[PDB]
Amino acid sequence: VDGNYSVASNVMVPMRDGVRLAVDLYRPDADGPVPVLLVRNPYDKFDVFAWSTQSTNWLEFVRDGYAVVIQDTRGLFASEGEFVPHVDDEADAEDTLSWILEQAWCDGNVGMFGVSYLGVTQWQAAVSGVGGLKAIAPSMASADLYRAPWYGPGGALSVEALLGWSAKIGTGLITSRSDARPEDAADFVQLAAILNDVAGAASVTPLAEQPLLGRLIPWVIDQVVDHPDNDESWQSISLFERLGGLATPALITAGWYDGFVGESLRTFVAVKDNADARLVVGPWSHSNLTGRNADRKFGIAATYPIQEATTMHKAFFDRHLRGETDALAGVPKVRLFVMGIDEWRDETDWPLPDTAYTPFYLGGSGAANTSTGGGTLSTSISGTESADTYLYDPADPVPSLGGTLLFHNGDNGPADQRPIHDRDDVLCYSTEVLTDPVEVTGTVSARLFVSSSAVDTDFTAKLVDVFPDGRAIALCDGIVRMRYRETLVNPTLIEAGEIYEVAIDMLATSNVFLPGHRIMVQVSSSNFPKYDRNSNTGGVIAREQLEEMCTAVNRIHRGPEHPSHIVLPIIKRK
Amino acid sequence: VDGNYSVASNVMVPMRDGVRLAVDLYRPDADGPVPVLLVRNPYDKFDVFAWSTQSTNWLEFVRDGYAVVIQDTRGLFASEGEFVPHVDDEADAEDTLSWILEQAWCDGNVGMFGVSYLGVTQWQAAVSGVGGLKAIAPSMASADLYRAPWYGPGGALSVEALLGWSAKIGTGLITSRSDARPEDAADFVQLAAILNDVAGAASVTPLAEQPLLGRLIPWVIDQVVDHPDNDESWQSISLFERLGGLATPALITAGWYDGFVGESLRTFVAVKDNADARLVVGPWSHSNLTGRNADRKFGIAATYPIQEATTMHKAFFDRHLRGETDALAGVPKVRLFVMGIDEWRDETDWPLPDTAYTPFYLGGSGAANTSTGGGTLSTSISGTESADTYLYDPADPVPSLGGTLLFHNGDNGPADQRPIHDRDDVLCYSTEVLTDPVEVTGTVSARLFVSSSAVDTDFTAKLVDVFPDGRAIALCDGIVRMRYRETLVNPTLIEAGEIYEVAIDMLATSNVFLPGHRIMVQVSSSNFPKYDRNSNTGGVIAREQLEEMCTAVNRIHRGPEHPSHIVLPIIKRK
Ligand SMILES: *C1(O)O[C@H](CS)[C@@H](CS)O1
Ligand SMILES: *C1(O)O[C@H](CS)[C@@H](CS)O1
Ligand SMILES: [Cl-]
Ligand SMILES: [Cl-]
Ligand SMILES: [Cl-]
Ligand SMILES: [Cl-]
Ligand SMILES: [Cl-]
Ligand SMILES: [Cl-]
Ligand SMILES: [Cl-]
Ligand SMILES: [Cl-]
Ligand SMILES: [Cl-]
Ligand SMILES: [Cl-]
Ligand SMILES: [Cl-]
Ligand SMILES: [Cl-]
Ligand SMILES: [Cl-]
Ligand SMILES: [Cl-]
Ligand SMILES: [Cl-]
Ligand SMILES: [Cl-]
Repeated sequence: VDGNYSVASNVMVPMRDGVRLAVDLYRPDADGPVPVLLVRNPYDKFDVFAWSTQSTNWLEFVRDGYAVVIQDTRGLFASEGEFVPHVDDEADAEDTLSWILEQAWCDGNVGMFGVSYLGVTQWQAAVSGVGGLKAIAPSMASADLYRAPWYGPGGALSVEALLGWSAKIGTGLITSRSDARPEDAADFVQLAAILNDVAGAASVTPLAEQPLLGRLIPWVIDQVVDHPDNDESWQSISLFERLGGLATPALITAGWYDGFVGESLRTFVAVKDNADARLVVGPWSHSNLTGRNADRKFGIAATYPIQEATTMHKAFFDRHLRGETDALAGVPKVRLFVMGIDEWRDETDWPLPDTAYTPFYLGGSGAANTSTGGGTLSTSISGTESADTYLYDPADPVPSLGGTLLFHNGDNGPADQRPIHDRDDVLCYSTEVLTDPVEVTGTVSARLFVSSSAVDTDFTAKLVDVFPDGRAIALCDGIVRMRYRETLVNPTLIEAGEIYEVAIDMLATSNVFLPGHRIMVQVSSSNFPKYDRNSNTGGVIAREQLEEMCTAVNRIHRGPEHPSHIVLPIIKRK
Repeated sequence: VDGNYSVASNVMVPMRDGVRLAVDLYRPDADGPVPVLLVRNPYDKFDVFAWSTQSTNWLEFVRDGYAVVIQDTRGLFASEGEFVPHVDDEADAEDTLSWILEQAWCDGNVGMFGVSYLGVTQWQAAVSGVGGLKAIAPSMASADLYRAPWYGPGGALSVEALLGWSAKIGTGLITSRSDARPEDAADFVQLAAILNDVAGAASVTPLAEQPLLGRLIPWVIDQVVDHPDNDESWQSISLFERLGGLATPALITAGWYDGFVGESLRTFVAVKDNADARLVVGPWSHSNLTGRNADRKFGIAATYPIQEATTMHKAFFDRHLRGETDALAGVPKVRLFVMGIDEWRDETDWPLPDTAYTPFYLGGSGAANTSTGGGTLSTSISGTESADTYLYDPADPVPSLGGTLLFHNGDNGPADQRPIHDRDDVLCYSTEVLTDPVEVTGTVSARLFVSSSAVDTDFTAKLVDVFPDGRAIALCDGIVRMRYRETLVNPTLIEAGEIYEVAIDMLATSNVFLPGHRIMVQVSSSNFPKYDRNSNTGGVIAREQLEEMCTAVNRIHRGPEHPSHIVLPIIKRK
């Protein structure tokens, strides 16, 4: 019967090592084999409502004749084995895909879909070389776990993401263990305390001493905290360099305020030349898909469009798993939610063709410290040789407000920055009030000429849309940890007092700065707990006590010989 | 096979009039008949992810051997007939329950669960007299549609709820019609415009002229706007007076910032003496179950506890549908999220036994206008005979901020009231800063001595928790429309200048006002668009042009002969 299906729970699938993973099979009433979609989930395959609202109304797929397999990853819930993030997912996906392809009900065409960890696992599956995998659809995901979500392109630890997620999984690890333990109740209370106060959890020094999380999930220290360089342990689990050799269609979703945004977009660029890639980017953060934030509303159109997403996924799978050549007729290659105008818009590529990468130079009379300073932005090089100076004290870092926060207040991406504008270590540079709109859509970066009293420190840059009423709304930001200025792999310290030209990767955005607005840039040396705080010592940061850390006198140089600037991806549409 | 199930889509169930309703059947792999749960849904039975996250992980029920039936209500999606809210749901539920009980796979025990409209329909089912219905679980619902969500106990129209919901259904009505229409695209745009700007939509005068909504859903005017009195049209669809004669177990869920809170709680009180009633109340609004708000966070424990809810529902249904006498061992009768302390707490009853209904009298030297006025609250009667006076202008009503908003900014219940504190028509009365905690848990009301220059007007009262940092956080509020001061059914006008003692029903709350806080009350004559604005004419409000309306000079009298006060449900726990 068309539209009818059955569900078989806890079908045990043997991996190459004999460890069995549990899957649930959603199989249509059909007369022969069918195309199959696989989802790999560390958050209980039974708990479909937890993630599905951030994805697709995928029961539509089943009603339309696809089978769907949802799997508990190794060591969690109904699966056997031991759980360690990332390290088993390439092999376990390969073995699972192989098992699916062998089944009576599989017609030889398999795809995947899902969000976050259910997205990362799709890249890990895609590098398997399993020919039967015809398409993937990774949403809010990464193919390089160092670059997102654990560290970043600037070489700072994404500490709130790490501690929040580890506490989240810690709840899952206890819930899914064999027998209940006397310490479980107290552990459950302590994990809740972390999730209620992620900045507090991240504030403990040495950062690497995590009695609870290190016990429940040793990986938090053994892999993440202990490996600050993008070293061999990270390279092992990275998929990114293998993406170029694939020819697997990928339907990629991202969010402008999502922790994974930079890495999600990079995956699109990596696969677009060799297969049918599609891109959808909305104004969402990882846990807020509503389009509504405390000081910024994007409109109901911005709410994660789950039925349109479902329709697009089905068309995509119809094309690539069912060989329906015209299934994607009228579907755009790229669909972006352009903020400011607050409208969806179709594009032919990402980056946009006809992106003008335009320097906006830091300038101004007098100090740029605070929002009431004299800092300017201009497409013209600054005429006078100046410098702005501030003290960065690790005991008092600049608090994270919006941006791509994941677990610490991660539901307010476009956050008003005014609460930090009176700080002396927040340097502000803005354009005059705009008389005509300026669209900035693409990857964003800064090139700063900097010096420090320290042998290591951080520099941050944050793009901001200043509204007529004074709201200073965050758009996108990045960090550079100075030891990693030239490489994430082989860091070196800097010489105190020497001027360096450094790049800050500020991920990406799409925003029209409307008439009456200003373009604003904030520069500092911290953004905590989005990123951990530099100790300004050159030491092993995560092993240092707060008292061991040093203050740094940091300086931004600006003028004709040191033309510090932000590079804006300008789009002009007449 | 235990834990396995099948799904049959679009099974057509004939009603008494021959009109067939579409249902989906989720039926366990079992050897005989099973207990059955029914959900009646106007938002597409296929779209389970849309509502389920506000309810239960109900696939657990199916894995555990319950069948679940989800039905499209009459005239929507796959169902035949014509849709009109409420009017067909008693009969259609009776006929559906009867059909279920006749099926080979039903063991004679049926229950229901679900939220909002999926909750209201359970009360409509419960009055059917169908013996096979053994238990219901209505969440965020009402048994009196006048009192919630369309009007209220004060006799003002809940205009934002009406217009927002009508636009929401209007999307559904177009989506589920026979053939696509040329006007659909433009209609879809206009509906989005309403949902993006509900206060704007509610601001049009006459309010009753609704070209779009009146065309798509004539009921919006024909029933709701046209019937401001709690008349026979409303009585017809009310279930409340029939609740006392039932003996049906009900698991009732409510939220402190939910539009239905007053009516949800009243249903518990109505059924508790005759059957096993249970109550769960969290700090949620209708569309925000997260525990997180712009200026108030309740902690992760406050996040809608969906797996605990699932466990409780299963225990409840095990007791009442499966006759498992000990299934509810250790389950509390009442479980409340007590704000301030921000903790869940078990109780034996609602209202709490040992509630001290305590008057807090309005007082103070000089005018109470604005937060910087002299208004006080005290358990002692005020010594001097005073009055506070203000102009209420319908062209400039007090904006709604938080509270029990549904569609207009309905995601910020505990909203900071400071943005309206400089208004001359907002009278503020507060206690001194508290040195010891004061718990207020229960139903809340005000008794005010009032006068007006007009023959009709409104008075509002809003309970507020003032935090050390100045945040003035809304707790619960109500309104009285003066023509309905003595009855919602047979209104009469007032005499200009005469003093009336009126009651304002302020719904309910649970809050510990902690040391360093103040208890605050705001009094005014508007709260728009939570409630429509009184025209101050005595006329048919929804038919008046703004220009036809009048300003009113309104007065609150306070002192020994006019002891205006709020009645707080004080709980003392030592
Ligand atoms: C997704 O499920 O949420 C996490 C946010 S850090 C991420 C871990 S790879 O996956
Ligand atoms: C629920 O589904 O949302 C509506 C809010 S007004 C309500 C109508 S009875 O049901
Ligand atoms: Cl089988
Ligand atoms: Cl293992
Ligand atoms: Cl262990
Ligand atoms: Cl806005
Ligand atoms: Cl749009
Ligand atoms: Cl372009
Ligand atoms: Cl100097
Ligand atoms: Cl130089
Ligand atoms: Cl059958
Ligand atoms: Cl009909
Ligand atoms: Cl029609
Ligand atoms: Cl708070
Ligand atoms: Cl609690
Ligand atoms: Cl009590
Ligand atoms: Cl007078
Ligand atoms: Cl009198």
